[PDB]
Amino acid sequence: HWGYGKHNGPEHWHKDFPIAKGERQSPVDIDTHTAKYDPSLKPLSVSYDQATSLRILNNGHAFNVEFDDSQDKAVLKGGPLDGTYRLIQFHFHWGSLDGQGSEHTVDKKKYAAELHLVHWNTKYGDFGKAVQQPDGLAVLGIFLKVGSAKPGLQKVVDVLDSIKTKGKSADFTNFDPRGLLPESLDYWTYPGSLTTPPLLECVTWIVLKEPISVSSEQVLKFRKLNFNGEGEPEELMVDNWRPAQPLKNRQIKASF
Ligand SMILES: CCN[C@H]1C[C@H](C)S(=O)(=O)c2sc(S(N)(=O)=O)cc21
Ligand SMILES: [Zn+2]
Repeated sequence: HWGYGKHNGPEHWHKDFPIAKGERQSPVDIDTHTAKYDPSLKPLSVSYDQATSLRILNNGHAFNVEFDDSQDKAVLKGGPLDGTYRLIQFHFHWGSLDGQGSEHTVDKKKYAAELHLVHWNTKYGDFGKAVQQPDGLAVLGIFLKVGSAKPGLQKVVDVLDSIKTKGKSADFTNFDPRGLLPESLDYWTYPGSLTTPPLLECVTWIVLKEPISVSSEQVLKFRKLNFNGEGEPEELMVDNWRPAQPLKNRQIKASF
């Protein structure tokens, strides 16, 4: 089934998911000299003070930190969005080496990793309904570069040893996602898709301009995770990123 290796990787996904060759696929390269500054674009409103994290899980493709989304606790509003989008989970994509790992690129520059905070439009009532709609999800993407340690990331790094292999999960309460935000919330936005199967074209992408920095030893611990389940041959979970897709009939807008 799908993965990131030679035999089941991104170049093969269209055989099982024909929308892989669709008109609003993600990620894309953001060319900064062609993005249009749009003065109509409102500031983002990130209200994460009431976030309740529950669990961290290795799902064989990345690891997800899951949030309670039964009520409007942690939400995203404003920017290009109409309505309220609830945070349900975040995960990362990263590389085997510091010069690759992000899915979006900026003037073809690749970063060491990319954080995706996934939110769904509450007017559709549940998550499963929201992914079937063109404005169902909003994903906030943040680039990670290697430099100084990010204090707010260390609790995540410390629990990775307990979810080394696919299917493992651990309780992960009281984690505050505000510790993962850059100082500035300036952004680019465009209409796109999920970057993994099922590749549904339901996402409004909001990619922040400012990277956060993490240390070398923090990103090193991501690279020790396993794609495989326990008792199977070890394959290190690295390079779980999709390459940039054609922009086609789309415009990237900048808030700045
Ligand atoms: C491993 C499958 N992950 C898929 C399906 C999940 C149900 S989701 O939350 O819709 C989601 S969000 C993204 S991404 N990389 O575009 O942010 C990929 C996925
Ligand atoms: Zn992602």
